[PDB]
Amino acid sequence: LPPGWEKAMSRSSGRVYYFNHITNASQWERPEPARVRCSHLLVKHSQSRRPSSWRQEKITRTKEEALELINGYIQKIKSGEEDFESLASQFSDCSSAKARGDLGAFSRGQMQKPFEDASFALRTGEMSGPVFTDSGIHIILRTE
Ligand SMILES: CN(CCO)c1ccccn1
Ligand SMILES: CN(CCO)c1ccccn1
Repeated sequence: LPPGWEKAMSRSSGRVYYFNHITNASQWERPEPARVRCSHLLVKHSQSRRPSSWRQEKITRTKEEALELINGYIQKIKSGEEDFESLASQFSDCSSAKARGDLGAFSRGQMQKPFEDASFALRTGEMSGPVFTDSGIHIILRTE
């Protein structure tokens, strides 16, 4: 299986699925360059390195509450009810919200390590599950 993937069993359905422990992605179907380009949606919490953003001068939500927000955004993106870029522009606690979450292209050794590892393990067009860094919890979309 591709880098980071394992088989798992659904508890509710009992059907086999696949999980990536580097990107925290999960899917039903059976699934390196110098640079990648990614967008992200960041939800900060009270233990972020800087608990403030353009949305909120004092970020007060707990880590648990931020993960619930991330999970809900992932649900709406996967259902097609909302687009990643729309949710990033509206709700990302990163200044890159103004650019639909786009961070541009980057190499290894620039970003926070868990973010970097998830970005390089995604395939082009693929999106992560919740990725935890010192900034908060991220949804990552690899665009190039
Ligand atoms: C302590 N809890 C709740 C118990 O499962 C957290 C904390 C951070 C993220 C998710 N759950
Ligand atoms: C990639 N960044 C900086 C990262 O915080 C952008 C992009 C567009 C607008 C503002 N910041």
